[PDB]
Amino acid sequence: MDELRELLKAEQQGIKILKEVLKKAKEGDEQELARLNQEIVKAEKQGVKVYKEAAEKARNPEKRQVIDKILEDEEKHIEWHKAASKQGNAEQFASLVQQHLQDEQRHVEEIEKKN
Ligand SMILES: [Zn+2]
Ligand SMILES: [Zn+2]
Repeated sequence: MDELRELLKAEQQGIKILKEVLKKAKEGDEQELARLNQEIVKAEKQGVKVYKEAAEKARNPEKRQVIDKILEDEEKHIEWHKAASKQGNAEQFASLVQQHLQDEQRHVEEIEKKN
């Protein structure tokens, strides 16, 4: 097969982390927040690596569209967090995490329907 389970797991991993970070944002530690941001970027970056591989292994261009779309969006997310790695505020950081969460949920929503 073309493999989808790890692809799903990657998005799930980020969602788990995002929910985790949102909690920890209330914990309110600078070192933790930096760690959390790095955790997110690392997962997203790896996801792009896997999705790129999957994109080439995409059987249908129709299915590739979905993957290719996500490929850009996860890179897009990394771009946002790269900015956060420069400067950011606590409230904004929590908001970024929650907004990112919504994006990933769409991806899972889109991917889970195997048709
Ligand atoms: Zn993402
Ligand atoms: Zn995603």
